[PDB]
This record gives sequence, structure tokens and C-alpha cells, in this order.
Amino acid sequence: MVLSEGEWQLVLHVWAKVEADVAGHGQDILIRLFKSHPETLEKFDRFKHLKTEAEMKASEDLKKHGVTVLTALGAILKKKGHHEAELKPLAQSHATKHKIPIKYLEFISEAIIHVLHSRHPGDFGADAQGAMNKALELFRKDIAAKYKELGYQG
Repeated sequence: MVLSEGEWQLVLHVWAKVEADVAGHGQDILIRLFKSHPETLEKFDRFKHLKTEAEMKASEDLKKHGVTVLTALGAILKKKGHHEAELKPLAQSHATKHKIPIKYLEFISEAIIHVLHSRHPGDFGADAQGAMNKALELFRKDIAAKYKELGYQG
């Protein structure tokens, strides 16, 4: 898995758009995730109370967590596939007591692609989508590598 420099620039260009409204993109992404995969809600102590889309839209926890997730992801994306010791740790929040399975990272990757296309169709066409798919694949591989190194089940 490798992105060209041109593909990394597509990823970073749309990420700048994300960064202009991180809370809105984070909300849209988690709502899409939980509507697509309502079974994933059970793994999250801070989200178990949220059943309906209305409840999700009004949740400060969900908005906060969206920002945390995108910020953690963004820091990885901006490394452009390179690995730095300082980013070795696995992000961890009080939202869940569990190590989240890798498959859920596949689920959220689908949601990210959907939401970016929804909000930014002009600048998120097939080329940018392919690039983001590759970047998110590398992201998931990185996380799986961390779980292996630390002894966590993914």
C-alpha cells in the first residue's frame, strides 16, 4: 500500500476542509457509523444511552468524541505514511472501556468516505476517494500493528 505524493495532497486538501468544521464532520461521521452499524454502540459506555438519530444529534458526548477521533486520525494522515516514535501510542478515551476491534475501524472508514463525499463532492471525486481509501487502509494497518505490539485483541 502506497500513495503517490499527488494522492497525499488530495487527502491533505480535503482534510483541511474537515478541519474547518471538525465538530460537524465528526458528528456526521459517528451518526453515519452508528446508523449503519448500531451494534457498535454497545462497545461505548458513553454512547449506550443513544438510540435514535435525534438523541445522537443532540449529544455533546458524540460531538466531543467525533472531534477526538478526527484529531487522532488527522495526526496520522499528516505523516503521509511515515512512522514516528512519538505517535506510537494507541489513542484511548473514557468513551470506551474496550479495545475497539479492527473491523469497527473498517466501519468508520466507510462512514468517513461517505460523509466527505456528501459534504465535498467537488473536491472529493474518485481520485480523492481512492487516495483516502488507501490512506485509511494504512491507518488501520498502523492500529493493528500497535495492538499486536502491546498485546491487545483487535
